Amino acid sequence: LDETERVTLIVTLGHADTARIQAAPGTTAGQGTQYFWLSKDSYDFFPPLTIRNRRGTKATYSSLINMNYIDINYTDTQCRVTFEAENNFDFRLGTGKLRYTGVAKSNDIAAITRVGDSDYELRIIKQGTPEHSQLDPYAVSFIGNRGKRFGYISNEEFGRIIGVTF
DNA sequence: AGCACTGGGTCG
DNA sequence: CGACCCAGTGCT
Repeated sequence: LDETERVTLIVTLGHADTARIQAAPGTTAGQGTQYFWLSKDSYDFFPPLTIRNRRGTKATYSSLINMNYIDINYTDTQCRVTFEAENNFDFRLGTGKLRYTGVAKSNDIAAITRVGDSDYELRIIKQGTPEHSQLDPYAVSFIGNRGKRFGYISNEEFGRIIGVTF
C-alpha cells in the first residue's frame, strides 16, 4: 500500500445506510442485506473487483476485504464490497455486523480507514461530537439526491482528530 | 438466519 | 440512463 493510498474514506450516512442498523428484530425495516452505499468512483479505494456473481443473470463485480468494525471489536474477513454493474450501478460496502446494533443513524459519519491492501477499519462518528465537526468538512464531494457527501483524509490527520495511531 | 441477489424509485 | 436511494425476496 503506497503512502499516497493510506487514506480514510469519510462519508455522511443516510436512511437506507442505517435502516437495518436502527431497526428492531423481526421488523421489515430490519430485513435484507445491510450496506453503506458508496460512490461508484471510490472503487479505486478497494481491491480489484474480480469476484463474480455465482447465481443471477446480471453481472456483479465484488471484492472481499478484512473489515475491522472498531465500535464492536470485530474483524470480518468476509466483508464484501460489490458493484452492481449490470443492475443499477450501486456501489455497496457490506456492513452486516452493525445490524440491530443501533450504533449509527442518519447524518452520522462513517469513517473507513485503509490500513492495508485488503485491510480496513470502520468507525462510526456520531453527530454532535467534536470529531464529527472536524471530519464533516472533509466530505466535499456530493453524491445522491438525498445530499450524501464523501471525501478522503490522510490517515495522519484523521488519527490526530480521533486520537489514534496508525 | 442472514446475506447474495432482485428490482423497483428518484432526480437531473 | 447514470448514479445513489430504498425495501425487500429467496437461496444457502
